[PDB]
Amino acid sequence: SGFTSKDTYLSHFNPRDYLEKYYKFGSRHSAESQILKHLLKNLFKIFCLDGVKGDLLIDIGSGPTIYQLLSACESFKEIVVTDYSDQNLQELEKWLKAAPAAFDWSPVVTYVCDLEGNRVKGPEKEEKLRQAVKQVLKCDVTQSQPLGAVPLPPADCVLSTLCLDAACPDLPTYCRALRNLGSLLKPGGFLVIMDALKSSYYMIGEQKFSSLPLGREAVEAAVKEAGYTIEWFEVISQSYSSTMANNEGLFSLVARKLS
Ligand SMILES: Nc1ncnc2c1ncn2[C@@H]1O[C@H](CSCC[C@H](N)C(=O)O)[C@@H](O)[C@H]1O
Ligand SMILES: NC(=O)c1cccnc1
Repeated sequence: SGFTSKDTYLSHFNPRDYLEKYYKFGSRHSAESQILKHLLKNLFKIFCLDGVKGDLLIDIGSGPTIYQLLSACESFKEIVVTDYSDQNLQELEKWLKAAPAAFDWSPVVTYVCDLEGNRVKGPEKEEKLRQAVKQVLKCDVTQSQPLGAVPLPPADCVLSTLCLDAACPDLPTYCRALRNLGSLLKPGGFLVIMDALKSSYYMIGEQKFSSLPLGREAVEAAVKEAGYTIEWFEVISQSYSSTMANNEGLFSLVARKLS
């Protein structure tokens, strides 16, 4: 081991656990909820207020979540979700069929439906997404071909939340990650990434997963220095509960692939 290996994810990552610990979106102002609320506002600002639209968006390291895709789905016609953990894909798929024993995302869904103008209702927001999500593929950011042999058109947007820091055991592995992800996008295409800053781990209940503790300095470096212009970059100091993670806040950026 050392830094959580690929198949520690295959074997110890519990989708349902994860969701409960991070995504229950309680009415009590928990660190996990403050952070979630912010990822939300940002994703709204990016996909509904800015000029981030397109035909195709690949969401990388989706894991078992969809919150990151509630706004994007008012901007893209085709949404391909991906993850390295087959059992996370299984949990997402549960939600896409809208099965009764799927995690309940409506507090979240609700939160978004306001941000956006309360124009549409939960039910209609959820349907809209289900129809966007066209495929659910296996992926690996540490491979020059993250979706393997699967044929997809050059994407307009690659997006990733709380993934690259987790999958990348070191800096070089990260920058290659970024480069490999760049191979899925057309030039002038958008890279949206949201991760934790200076995070060395995070806990899913009892089990602990590694994490490359990156500064804003190094992240910006490895992105410019990996083929992208940065449209904006935001840092929030707000962290996860100490029991949860050792992060120092979280960044999010929007980057353009050089032509
Ligand atoms: N090499 C790799 N390639 C792709 N995904 C990986 C990976 N290593 C770990 N992962 C995925 O990293 C994710 C980190 S948790 C984040 C899940 C989701 N993107 C969210 O915003 O909450 C998990 O889904 C795990 O399956
Ligand atoms: N960046 C991380 O270490 C992280 C935090 C929360 C969930 N998943 C990954």
